[PDB]
Amino acid sequence: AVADKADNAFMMICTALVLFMTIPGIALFYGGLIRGKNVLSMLTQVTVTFALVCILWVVYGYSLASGEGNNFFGNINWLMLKNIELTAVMGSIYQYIHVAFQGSFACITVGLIVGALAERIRFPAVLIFVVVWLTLSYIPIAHMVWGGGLLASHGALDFAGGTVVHINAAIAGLVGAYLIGKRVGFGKEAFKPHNLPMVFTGTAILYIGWFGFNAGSAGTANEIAALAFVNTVVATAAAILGWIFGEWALRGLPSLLGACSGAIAGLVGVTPACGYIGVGGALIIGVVAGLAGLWGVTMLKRLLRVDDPCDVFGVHGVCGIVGCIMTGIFAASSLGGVGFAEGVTMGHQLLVQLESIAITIVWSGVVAFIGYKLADLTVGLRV
Amino acid sequence: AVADKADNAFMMICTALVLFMTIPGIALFYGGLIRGKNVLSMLTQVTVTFALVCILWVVYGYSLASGEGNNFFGNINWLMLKNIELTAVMGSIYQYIHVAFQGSFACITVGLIVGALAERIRFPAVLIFVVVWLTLSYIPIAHMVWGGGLLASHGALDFAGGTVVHINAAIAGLVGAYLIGKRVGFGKEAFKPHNLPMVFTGTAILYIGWFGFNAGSAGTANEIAALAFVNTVVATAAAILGWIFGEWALRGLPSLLGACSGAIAGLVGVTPACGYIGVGGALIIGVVAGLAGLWGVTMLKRLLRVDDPCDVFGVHGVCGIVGCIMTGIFAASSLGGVGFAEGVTMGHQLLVQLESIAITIVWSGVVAFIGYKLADLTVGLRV
Amino acid sequence: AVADKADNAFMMICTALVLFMTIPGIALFYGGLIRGKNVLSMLTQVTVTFALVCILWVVYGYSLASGEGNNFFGNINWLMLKNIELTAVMGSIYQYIHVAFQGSFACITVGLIVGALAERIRFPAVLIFVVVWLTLSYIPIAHMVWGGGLLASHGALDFAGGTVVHINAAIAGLVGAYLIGKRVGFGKEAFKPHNLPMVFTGTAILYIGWFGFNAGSAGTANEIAALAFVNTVVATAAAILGWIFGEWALRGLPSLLGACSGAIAGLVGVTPACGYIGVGGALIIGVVAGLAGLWGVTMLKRLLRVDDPCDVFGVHGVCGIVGCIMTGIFAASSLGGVGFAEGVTMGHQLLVQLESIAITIVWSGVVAFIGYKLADLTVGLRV
Ligand SMILES: CCCCCCCCO[C@@H]1O[C@H](CO)[C@@H](O)[C@H](O)[C@H]1O
Ligand SMILES: CCCCCCCCO[C@@H]1O[C@H](CO)[C@@H](O)[C@H](O)[C@H]1O
Ligand SMILES: CCCCCCCCO[C@@H]1O[C@H](CO)[C@@H](O)[C@H](O)[C@H]1O
Ligand SMILES: [N+]
Ligand SMILES: [N+]
Ligand SMILES: [N+]
Ligand SMILES: [N]
Ligand SMILES: [N]
Ligand SMILES: [N]
Ligand SMILES: [N]
Ligand SMILES: [N]
Ligand SMILES: [N]
Ligand SMILES: [N]
Ligand SMILES: [N]
Ligand SMILES: [N]
Repeated sequence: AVADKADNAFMMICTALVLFMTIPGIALFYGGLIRGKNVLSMLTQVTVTFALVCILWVVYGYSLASGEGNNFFGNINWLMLKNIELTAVMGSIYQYIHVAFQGSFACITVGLIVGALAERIRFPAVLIFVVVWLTLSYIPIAHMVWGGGLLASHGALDFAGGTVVHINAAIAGLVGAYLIGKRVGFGKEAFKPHNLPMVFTGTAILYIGWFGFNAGSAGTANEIAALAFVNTVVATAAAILGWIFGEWALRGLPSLLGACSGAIAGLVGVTPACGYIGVGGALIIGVVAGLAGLWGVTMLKRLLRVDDPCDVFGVHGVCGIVGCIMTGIFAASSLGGVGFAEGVTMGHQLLVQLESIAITIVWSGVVAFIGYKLADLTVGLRV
Repeated sequence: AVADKADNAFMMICTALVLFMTIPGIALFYGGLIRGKNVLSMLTQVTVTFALVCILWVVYGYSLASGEGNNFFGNINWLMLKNIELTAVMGSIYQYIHVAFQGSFACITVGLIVGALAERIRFPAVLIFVVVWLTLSYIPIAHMVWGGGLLASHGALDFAGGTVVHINAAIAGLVGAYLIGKRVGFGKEAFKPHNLPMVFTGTAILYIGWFGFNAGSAGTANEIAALAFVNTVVATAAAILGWIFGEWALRGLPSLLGACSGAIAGLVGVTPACGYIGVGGALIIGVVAGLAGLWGVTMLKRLLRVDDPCDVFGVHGVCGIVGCIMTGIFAASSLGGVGFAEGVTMGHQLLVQLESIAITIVWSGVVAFIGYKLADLTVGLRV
Repeated sequence: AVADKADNAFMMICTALVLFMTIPGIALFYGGLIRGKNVLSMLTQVTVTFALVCILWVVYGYSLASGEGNNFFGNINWLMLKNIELTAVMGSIYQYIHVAFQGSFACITVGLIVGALAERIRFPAVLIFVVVWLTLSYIPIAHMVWGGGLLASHGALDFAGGTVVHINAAIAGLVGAYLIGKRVGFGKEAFKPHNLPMVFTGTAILYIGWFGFNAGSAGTANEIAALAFVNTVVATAAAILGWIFGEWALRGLPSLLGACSGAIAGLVGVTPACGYIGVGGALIIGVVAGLAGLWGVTMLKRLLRVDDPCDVFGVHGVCGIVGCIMTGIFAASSLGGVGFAEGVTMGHQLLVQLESIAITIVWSGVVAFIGYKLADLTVGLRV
């Protein structure tokens, strides 16, 4: 095929926006959630694992995620992008841009994990973990969903990565939280309000970059990109309002963290759905996702009983699951969505969504466990 | 018509840039201008009213602002974007992108108001105010200028919103300042220097997003976008220099706040003008706007006698008026501008600009008064 | 020729990204490296000199840098962009966009100098310095490399400005450091860790803007833009890892500043190379550049023996030189690069790179000396 320069332009900018979500979006986001004394370490781990992901992605991750192979992984014919002509076209853009855009997703996924857990994990251990989990969870799941693998073959709908990014990372992060203890200092049982403007700023950068993430997942500056863009605006706004409404009812007042969490919740919830649903579905998914995220972090507080940056994973995990399921509903044309595929009914699609969720949770959780254990066994996990 | 993917790409990115102006640009900007103790509240109000604006815009604001109707408002045929095919084209882009781009303008306009006043207005009251003022001031004025309404019909020149955004918001904000008192704590009579890097960072984000705002108002990545882009660079720079020059003359030294205010002043002043003037006109408008903004905040200090975030409205209001008037001059071809419309002379155009200004000020000020009073009467305005 | 709207769109967004590198990228970057008490001053100087550069660029810099003239400067036929029709096309974009994109490079180059030195230079003096050095170093060197001048005529390879931006600025900054003393307060001999998140955030913004810088230097959203984009990702990541590896070996632990410095090092090192090399060359240049930057700042510490923001110039200078030389190697097709030009062998190309480096260092250093001395003689350099 031949590249469309408009799509090339679009997709390079969307990739820059997705990179912005990690560098510095997620780092600032967690920077506002952890104690001053660990912020330096976290920023270093986020930056160094970002770099590591970037390199592993071009060395082999792109080939194994996006190369044709089997249901679970691709191939090694594109190691260091060998055999990719610079003018090769994937879709309607140069394949190199596709490489970069997909790599950026690997980065924010790993950033979501590392930003939360960095303060409790030894530096060499996080490096080992990322290698293991990027290689054996991110890459196969990305293959499965976006590389023509198992889940794509079953017709799972996941426009921009409710599974590959958010649930995948949430389970890995929650496994890390489970395996790696953290001493909560006296007086540090709740997030420090002084640092919450950094959480806001990170949320804002995540939101703006997420337009690259969601709209860019169209692969072209077309009407699906445009729909994904509008639905990102709408779901995020609806989830901010749903979360703050729920919080105002539960607690009697909105909070900044509630507003930011609601934003993330709608962004996560609409991620799988955004190119497949209408704007009404986006509104409803955003409201539900904001309320579900508030429920999820509320349940995690019952478990953890302190504020912890790993609470983020409750939002990514619960809202990723909610948005993946709700996609199976609101993709219906009767609700203004695109379409199910041939032969597919809503109930079928819902089962496929559930299957995709379950596979992602087990796959990621198993690989994460292995990667933490390997790190533990070789260098020691815990700070 | 058919969409141009280059314009689609351009316009989705410009919309992301405009959203960036609110989230987090204007929030950081005001975060540096208010006291630590109110920053949390302000960020919450900015984020929640942002969300509210986003939802009201898709529910009805787009239809009433941009639908065809009468001189003051459009219609309700596009409620929740019903009847808009995803492949509908407006101009040379998908209509959904137009929806999003226009919504982003509503958001930064409301953010300008809320960021300043949040610290003095009860949360439920700001929500009521935004509903009232978005619905009855923003939407009709946007209709009037960009939806084929009264001011467009009179040939008002306003490329990117000297009226719809800056004067509109400045009057609403100044009415709020007038109606809502604020106790100035001892020792807090001047902006805290420690927090001014946040003002800088917000100004910077407002500046970069403003390229989406001004150039995006061309609706296409053409030579008018390019002119608007260059004139944004030039007017902003010229106003930074004009403000700092005036400050250096008035006070004996430049200041960071002066530099940032000068940036805003040129951005605001060039907003109505940027697609219609030549680069020389942009330079002159920027210098004048920087000096006029310095004059305006100087006059507001005589009234307020303390530093207050509502001083921002002096810049938006004075520089919006100055840029709207100066557009009526520098749009002339003899000064390197585009053009007046058929039959139009400079003096005629100036009257039309003045008329547009006067209408915007009264309309916004009246609706703002009503929205504050309704809030007051129902939930209470004042913190 | 006729403009391609995709390229117009691309290039306006890339220009916004490059502007973002200065406003606020480099300001935040240095804001984290200098003492609280000087940050205000530095931000003011960065913002005001930014504005000055923007205006001088449209008044004459664009014409003298990009107009056809001689080996060292162009002409004055495009003063205030006169004689440029708004629909004039340069390459495949409107010439006005070219103006803006090139101006943005002038801005980040000057920001690199000013951000470092602002805290030690009087305000009027920095203004004089910028006028002199922009006019007599930046503009001629930009002419020389990108305006068809001496270095372009010799076939120097410099895709995005290893010479024009990084070495040029590094020598000017190092001359400033040499000529302008700075009292290091007691207790302030090392960068304050508390402020390093701002260094991270500035690095992040520099990184994301650098996609506009490097990919935008293709002048079109084509496969060279795409290659430049991927190589920016890869070289930056490789240099983060090379620096942190070197640091971990030298010091026993990675640091946040090391990670950020490594990012800058790969960004600088890949700047001249990014459109001419393959992704393997980018990886190798990034590793080498990260290690070379670590060596360079290590040598500057031996000279300075304190942490100082001018240490940045060791990275820009050393890594700019390394990347310019390495471009002469990795541009070879045998290493996956583009190409040398007709008749050119690697050894020839290396000599040309060395020549370009030497000329840039002497030219910039001489003009910088003159500009500092003129400032000193007229208003006084030192705070
Ligand atoms: C993404 C941010 C992650 C942690 C989210 C914190 C959100 C606010 O925190 C949550 O507020 C709720 C009610 O206001 C409570 O019910 C939850 O237990 C509490 O953790
Ligand atoms: C957009 C920022 C809004 C408040 C603007 C503060 C700008 C600096 O503040 C202003 O400085 C002037 C001279 O230096 C004085 O003449 C004004 O009274 C003072 O308010
Ligand atoms: C671009 C940032 C500029 C100053 C760079 C500081 C980078 C970290 O600082 C450097 O760390 C090295 C080993 O860790 C030492 O060998 C150097 O002497 C030290 O200056
Ligand atoms: N995607
Ligand atoms: N507009
Ligand atoms: N360039
Ligand atoms: N995320
Ligand atoms: N994400
Ligand atoms: N997030
Ligand atoms: N603004
Ligand atoms: N704006
Ligand atoms: N602003
Ligand atoms: N840079
Ligand atoms: N740069
Ligand atoms: N930098």
